[PDB]
Amino acid sequence: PIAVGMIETLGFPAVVEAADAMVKAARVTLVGYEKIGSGRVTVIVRGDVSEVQASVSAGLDSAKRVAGGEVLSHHIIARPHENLEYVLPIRYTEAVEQFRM
Amino acid sequence: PIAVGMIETLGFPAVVEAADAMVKAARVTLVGYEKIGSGRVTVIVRGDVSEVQASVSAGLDSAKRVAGGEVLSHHIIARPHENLEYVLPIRYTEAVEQFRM
Amino acid sequence: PIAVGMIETLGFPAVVEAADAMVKAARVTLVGYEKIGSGRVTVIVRGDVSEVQASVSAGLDSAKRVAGGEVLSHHIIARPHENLEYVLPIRYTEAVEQFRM
Amino acid sequence: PIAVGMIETLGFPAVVEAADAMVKAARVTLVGYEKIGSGRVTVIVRGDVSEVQASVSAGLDSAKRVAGGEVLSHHIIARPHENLEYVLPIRYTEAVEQFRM
Amino acid sequence: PIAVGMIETLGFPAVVEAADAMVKAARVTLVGYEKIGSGRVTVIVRGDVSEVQASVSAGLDSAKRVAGGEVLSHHIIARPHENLEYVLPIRYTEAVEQFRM
Amino acid sequence: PIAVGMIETLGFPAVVEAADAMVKAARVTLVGYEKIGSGRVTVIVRGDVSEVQASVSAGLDSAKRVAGGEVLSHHIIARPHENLEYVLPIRYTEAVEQFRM
Repeated sequence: PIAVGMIETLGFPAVVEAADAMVKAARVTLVGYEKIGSGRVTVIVRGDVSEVQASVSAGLDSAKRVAGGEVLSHHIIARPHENLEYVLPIRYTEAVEQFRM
Repeated sequence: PIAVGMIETLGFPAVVEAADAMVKAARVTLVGYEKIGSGRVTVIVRGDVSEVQASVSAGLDSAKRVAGGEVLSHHIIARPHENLEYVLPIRYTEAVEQFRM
Repeated sequence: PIAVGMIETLGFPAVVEAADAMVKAARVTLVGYEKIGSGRVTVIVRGDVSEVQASVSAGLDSAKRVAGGEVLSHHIIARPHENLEYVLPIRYTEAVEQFRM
Repeated sequence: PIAVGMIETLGFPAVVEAADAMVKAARVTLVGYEKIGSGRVTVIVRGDVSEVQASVSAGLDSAKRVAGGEVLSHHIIARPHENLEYVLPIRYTEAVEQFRM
Repeated sequence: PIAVGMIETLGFPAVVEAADAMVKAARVTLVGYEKIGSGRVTVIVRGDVSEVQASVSAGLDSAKRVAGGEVLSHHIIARPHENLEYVLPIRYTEAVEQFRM
Repeated sequence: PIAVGMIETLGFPAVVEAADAMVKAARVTLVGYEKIGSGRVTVIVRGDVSEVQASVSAGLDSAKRVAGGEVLSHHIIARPHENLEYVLPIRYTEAVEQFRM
């Protein structure tokens, strides 16, 4: 029952700061980086919901301070249906298994 | 004769919530995630039409409450022509066979 | 010398409905789904010119009734040059031969 | 050294009409279809310069009559440097060799 | 080290003209064509800085004369750091070695 | 623990100049070039934080002087979490190892 947190920014430098602040703020794993066009990019973290809450809060705080930085949207899902794991890029991957809690 | 339900959002975090709420609300299978540019992303579910109708209703309800969320369009097709299955990314895939009802 | 009909929408769910209405309304084969960016997507049907004309008219009517539905452009070519078949994605493919008429 | 003709449209159905009108109007070969984002797509023809001029002129006339159709730009180069052949998608390919004049 | 020249236009027909004009005007090699979205495309030349200077001036002049033509930006770097050669698409490639000077 | 510097421009020629000025201004390695659409492109450097500061400052100064040049955003992270290395295109690669300090 692993939670998922997401921060979407306009521009790449701000999404890197969001990711960095998120994994430094709490026990979460950065598993994803998704581009959907219009300069909209999202970073996705997984972990226990309380950790994810703290991560996202810290990521939002730091991302908005980036020069030219813009946060567009953000969301947490405490208990994502496991169907999502097999369709959307929110899942752990072999390349980040070392960073799982 | 399996129905198809679709919710299109502006932004990725909102489309994840759309998918989550859809598959939790009724007996439907999330089979697809489609990017067409300009931040427009769609999630696609299959199931009996009445299930799909309930899922789409719940998905719209929750996606709109996502911070920075916006729903652009949505649609249900009760009985899609099977020609659509071989051209459009709405078909069941091997990766989600385990979630079929 | 088989005709080709095309409906371009802004948004994915309406293009799926466009495709559905087309192949249900008359004797045409859905052969293509083309993304050119910025939310612009086209579905492409082949068949006798009179069928194609019936399909497109229906597809336009149906797509516009989609919540958030929008049509950008549409066109029919009765006798497309065969040179187009080898450059533009309007040709029959193996995966839809079973739907040829 | 063979002339190159190009018509860029907003929307896909229009660019298909452009191509069709071009290869029907004179002795040219459709060799390329190029997407650069923003809904801008270009079709590219090769042939003798006076043929290319007649093809482009006809393509411009037909494409603009497409419902929802817009021509964005167009150009003819009578004698393109052969360096362009190896970098830009304007060259003949194996798939259209049967349509060389 | 070898200079690099760049012209970015809105629209594909205009970069083709920019490329053609550049390689005809001086001793430079066309090595690259780069799409970054929103219809922005750049053609890249390499050569002695004085040559590149002449190529770019000619490309700018000719590109702006293209029907629907628009130049968005352009730049010359006389002596690019070799690090750029291994990251950005400005380097000579096998396909254009025959055109080096 | 190696710092990361990022400059995002609107347009490609300007991002090339940014990279060039960056690696020439201090001891940093250009490791990445990232496109996220809508003409937004970012160049990424690694090095000691004081070096990255000097490079980014110099890249910003030079990029804004490019004809049609436009900087959208920029950021420095002195001590990026190692998790980001396996998700975001900010890491060293084989192709640039010879330029590591």
